[PDB]
Amino acid sequence: SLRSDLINALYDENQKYDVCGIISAEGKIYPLGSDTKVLSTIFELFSRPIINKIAEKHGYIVEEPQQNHYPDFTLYKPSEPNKKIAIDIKTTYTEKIKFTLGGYTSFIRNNTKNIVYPFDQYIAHWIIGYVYTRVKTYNINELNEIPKPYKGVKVFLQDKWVIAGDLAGSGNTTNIGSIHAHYKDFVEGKGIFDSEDEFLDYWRNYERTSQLRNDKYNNISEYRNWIYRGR
Amino acid sequence: SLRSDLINALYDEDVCGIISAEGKIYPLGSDTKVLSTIFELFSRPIINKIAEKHGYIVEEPKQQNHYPDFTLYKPSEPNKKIAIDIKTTYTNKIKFTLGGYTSFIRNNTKNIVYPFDQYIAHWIIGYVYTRSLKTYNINELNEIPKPYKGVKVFLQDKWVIAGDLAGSGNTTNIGSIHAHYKDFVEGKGIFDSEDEFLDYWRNYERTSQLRNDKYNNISEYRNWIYRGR
DNA sequence: AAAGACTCTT
DNA sequence: AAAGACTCTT
Repeated sequence: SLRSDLINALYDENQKYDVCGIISAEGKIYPLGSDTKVLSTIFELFSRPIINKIAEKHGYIVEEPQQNHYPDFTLYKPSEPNKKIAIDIKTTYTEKIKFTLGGYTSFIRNNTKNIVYPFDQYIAHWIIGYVYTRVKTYNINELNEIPKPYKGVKVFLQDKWVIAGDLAGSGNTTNIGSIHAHYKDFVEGKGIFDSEDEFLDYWRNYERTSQLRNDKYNNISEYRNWIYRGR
Repeated sequence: SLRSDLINALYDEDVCGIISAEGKIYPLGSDTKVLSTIFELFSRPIINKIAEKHGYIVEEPKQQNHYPDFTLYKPSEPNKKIAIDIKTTYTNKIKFTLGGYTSFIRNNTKNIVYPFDQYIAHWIIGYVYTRSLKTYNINELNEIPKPYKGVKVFLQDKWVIAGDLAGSGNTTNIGSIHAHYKDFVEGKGIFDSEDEFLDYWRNYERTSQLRNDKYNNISEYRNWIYRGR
């Protein structure tokens, strides 16, 4: 399937590749820095052509956002527009890890807010997650010598709702937080939500601050009880 | 000086993709986070070359989310550190986000590599740029499409280009003047001094509600001082 | 505008 | 944890 093929390609490319730095048209190479801000960018650029190849193979068109719009890549067959696939690349570093899974006050609450296509046209939302362990200009003949700012990159592909957690991933920027677990748990899909509907309902009614949440719910246990009693 | 040399190097120093150890090149994306990341990596070598030529050591933050991108200083003079931050924006009159107003400018030790008081200068290296799903090999360098048509750069003291309107809301950033590249280069700001720049931002209220009863721009701030703050 | 969209630390 | 640190658009 598109998913299995996508997973295998990312898994493969990541085994046989290491990004060294940026290159100028005159062939000078510039090394990478340690800021995850740098790596997120590097992993997004590194993923682009792979997603595109696998997609094209399966008859899917790919569209990128325009600024501030989810998702990184929108896939769909020309014949079935109403059945889009949204893929977003998330990065974190290292042990348990956690990801910020996007805002909970935009498209999940307002169909056309900050999203490339209306939210209801997407049938799937995948997360490609990259996990890396944190660790002069160069010429082409030196690519092997350039030091990298990371080690042991792991990648996984999973449904957003499946790895979504019950605690916010950011305060002021109101992001959904992922489960806090090991990489294996992400691959296996050992989350907390029972369905994508439960995921969407929980995050659609989550209050922005703990003060507001004290009266409603702060975690999945409390949410289910609140549901049991009539909301 | 270190400043004139840095400025000359910057003007002197076209990135077209990321390169793997195995020689495969991946093109640049249009994404905003992309170019700022690119311009910061491009600047590092320049900064380090010039600094070292002047006896300065360069340090980058170890913890993320700590200002500034580059801290320069001579081990002999530790209270004369210089801060350099790279800022990026695009064109198709520009404007920059110049950092937060609720962190280190209000709290000496907050989100900064060294206490605010040890820095005698805060420079901004501003990059302005006018805005392929395949890989390439080293031999095709000349054919890789770039996502920007031109780039301009400048070095200027932070206070000189600072404006009176916030650069962002929820992320409480200082807004720069809203002018042409030329003005930034020359330093055609609004604040009389760095001391006034600092006072305005240390007392700036977060929301328009809190602000309307105090000050929302330079004139209102000057009146607020007359009134006895 | 002014406010709120788009990974990490303490 | 929850809250608040780190360029663009509505």
